[PDB]
Parts: sequence; structure tokens; C-alpha cells
Amino acid sequence: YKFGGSNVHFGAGCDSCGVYPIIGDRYRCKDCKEEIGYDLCKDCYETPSKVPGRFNQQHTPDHRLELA
Amino acid sequence: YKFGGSNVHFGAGCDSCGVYPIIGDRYRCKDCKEEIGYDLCKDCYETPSKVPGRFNQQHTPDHRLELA
Ligand SMILES: [Mg+2]
Ligand SMILES: [Mg+2]
Ligand SMILES: [Zn+2]
Ligand SMILES: [Zn+2]
Ligand SMILES: [Zn+2]
Ligand SMILES: [Zn+2]
Repeated sequence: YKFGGSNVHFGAGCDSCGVYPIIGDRYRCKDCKEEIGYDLCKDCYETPSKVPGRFNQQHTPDHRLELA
Repeated sequence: YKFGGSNVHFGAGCDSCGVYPIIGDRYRCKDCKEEIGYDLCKDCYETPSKVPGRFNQQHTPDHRLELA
């Protein structure tokens, strides 16, 4: 069981706007190799901006994201 | 970013043993239709017989669990 379902992502923060926990849809990077990973909230996902990551992930526009 | 990586699943509990949060690998049911979902810790996952769920998920042995 997981409380809140996909409406909340406990422990996940948005690397663009910094919101934590992400509320609503979460998009996680499939290609970032850093253990901390890389994530965006839906709003930041819809508006592509320059964000390599708040924790030195060096995410690029060529990486693939997926709804989590 | 997601603190703890895959070593911790905040907000997720094991429907068999009750550990919360699940630490270590997490196995999520692909077929339980209920929004709360169904999850197991690795130790309860390795046991072939599967509990129906602590939140009335009525999980059945037919259902398939995936590594999350
Ligand atoms: Mg906050
Ligand atoms: Mg506990
Ligand atoms: Zn954001
Ligand atoms: Zn990335
Ligand atoms: Zn367990
Ligand atoms: Zn199930």
C-alpha cells in the first residue's frame, strides 16, 4: 500500500522549481546516472527550462523522462 | 531528486508484514485496481503465498508484482 497514490511523491522534489514533496504528476529521468536521480513536477515539465539539477546531476535536454 | 533512492519508499508499507516505510527493494502489484495499491517488501515477496491486502485490495495469486 502507498498512501496518496500518484497524487503525491513523498521524498521527491522538483529539480526546477524545488517543490518538495511533488504534488500532482511527477516526471522522472530515466537516463540520469546519479543515485539522487532527477525529477520535475508537471508544471516545470510542460515548460522546458535549463535545469541540469539541484544536486549536480548534469541532466541534459537529450535525456528521456517518464511519468512516475 | 529523490532522497534515499530505491533504498526507501516513503509512504509505502508492506501489505504482508506491515513494515513502513518499505526499506530495500519494493514490489508493487500491477493488477490491483484499488488506488491505495498493493506492495510487498523483498522478504515477503520471496514467499510464494501472497496475502490479499490490509486495505481490502483483495489481491489474488493471479496478480503480478513488479520491482518498483
Ligand atoms: Mg515543502
Ligand atoms: Mg515504521
Ligand atoms: Zn517544478
Ligand atoms: Zn537526466
Ligand atoms: Zn513484508
Ligand atoms: Zn494485486
